[PDB]
Amino acid sequence: PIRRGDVYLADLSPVQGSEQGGVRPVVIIQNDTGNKYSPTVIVAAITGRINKAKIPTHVEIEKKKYKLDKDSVILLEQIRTLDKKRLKEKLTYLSDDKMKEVDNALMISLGLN
Amino acid sequence: DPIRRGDVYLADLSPVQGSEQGGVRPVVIIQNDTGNKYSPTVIVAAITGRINKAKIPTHVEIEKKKYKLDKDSVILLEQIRTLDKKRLKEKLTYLSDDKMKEVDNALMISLGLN
Repeated sequence: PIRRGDVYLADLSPVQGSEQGGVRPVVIIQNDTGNKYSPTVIVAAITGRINKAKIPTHVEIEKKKYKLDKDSVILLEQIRTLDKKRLKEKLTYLSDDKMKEVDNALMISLGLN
Repeated sequence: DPIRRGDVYLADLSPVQGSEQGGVRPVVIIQNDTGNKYSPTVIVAAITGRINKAKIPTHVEIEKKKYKLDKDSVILLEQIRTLDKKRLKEKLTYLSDDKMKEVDNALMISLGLN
């Protein structure tokens, strides 16, 4: 039942250097065929806002959700493939409008167009 | 940093869990070049030797044999991650513009873009 745009709690550790660690919310960015059948998902890390700045690859989460600060930011430059066993609990999902901004930052992040 | 989108680097992807791609293996840099110049991190796709050649929309075959790269190699656009640059070991090679177009296409399939 995992779908693109869902938000899950995931354990991202261990990490190294500037990679995003901890157990934190992540947004599922993989296509839904993959989410249905594959052992793995691709996700983008979400973090609380530290020093609000205008960064092309970041997307602000606006509405406060379950286990999600209102100040939260999706980091489209912190991306990874996780075994699904890493997903802990479904927190929420993002609106179609928000997922458009996510797609746009993802395309910036990955040098697509 | 001289690191550029389309470069292939040897990188240590371990530790990993479950079906995540582990080991020290070649990876292709897929992040935009502003990030590759200035950022502490890069985004990459894992490359592996071909096990049971199959027609998988998110895989891209490397055709020409390169340094420390088998000719049978496949780029896995469903195994993607952000690595601290300290993880990159040595530059193996770079991919042609034509090959990077196939990579972009599989990447868009993989991530549900269009």
